[PDB]
Amino acid sequence: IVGGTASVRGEWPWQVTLHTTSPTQRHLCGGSIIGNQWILTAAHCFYGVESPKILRVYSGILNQSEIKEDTSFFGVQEIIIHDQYKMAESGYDIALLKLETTVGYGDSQRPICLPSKGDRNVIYTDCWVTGWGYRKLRDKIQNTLQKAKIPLVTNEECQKRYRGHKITHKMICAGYREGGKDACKGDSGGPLSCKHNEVWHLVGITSWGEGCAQRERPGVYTNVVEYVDWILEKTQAV
Ligand SMILES: COC(=O)Nc1ccc2c(c1)N[C@@H](C(=O)OC)CCCC[C@H](NC(=O)/C=C/c1cc(Cl)ccc1-n1cnnn1)c1ncc-2[nH]1
Repeated sequence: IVGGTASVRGEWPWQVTLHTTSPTQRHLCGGSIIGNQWILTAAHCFYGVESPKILRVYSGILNQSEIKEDTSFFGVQEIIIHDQYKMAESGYDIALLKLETTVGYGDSQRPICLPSKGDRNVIYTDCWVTGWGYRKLRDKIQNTLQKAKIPLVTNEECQKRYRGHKITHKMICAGYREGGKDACKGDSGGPLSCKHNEVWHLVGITSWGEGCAQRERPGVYTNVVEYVDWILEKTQAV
């Protein structure tokens, strides 16, 4: 996260750190708890990931230093990638992780509500992007979870900012015209969380951008409201 500040423990209890074991263990992506065995993240995170056996989901983490060999994690049973996904810049950048075991909810780890189909007609004015990603293009994974409040941008304005791309309504953008606050490398898959009528909603999944926090280059997020039926299809399968 660029232009952010340190989060407080338990502030974003749905935020997870997804680690990979190949070749050595490291943070791979962010993610969000959406159900007791479901993590919602970005499909692009799994580029070259051949098996779910190399993945480790850590919840209830403020600092990466809490993770050692003795730290408990959730194993991944299945990686579910939207089958229209080609690349982040083309959309459908959404994946589900089915956990091998159930998440026990508490003040340290709990689910974020998905947006309502009725909430498609709402204006969110309190949106935050979180993650352990870089503070600048050439940086390193941060120890402490960072947060940054960023305004949502209309599809029209975001299309103006990305000549040469097709910004669809399945994407949602967020950023300041002057830049300065944004997601960056290592933040992808994580949530764009918006508070509405005292309830937090998973409005976006950190996807892509041209550089980090640049003027007139908003961050592009998977517009979660447009995938509610897809998530329910995968998680409520008979
Ligand atoms: C010690 O641990 C370690 O250093 N881990 C680690 C470090 C960096 C990475 C990463 C893991 N993730 C990628 C990876 O592991 O590649 C091998 C996969 C995932 C590859 C893509 C990912 N994209 C983002 O995260 C966000 C982009 C993005 C999103 C918005 Cl909304 C706005 C601007 C953006 N940026 C434009 N340019 N940069 N950001 C990423 N790129 C490097 C990484 N992630």
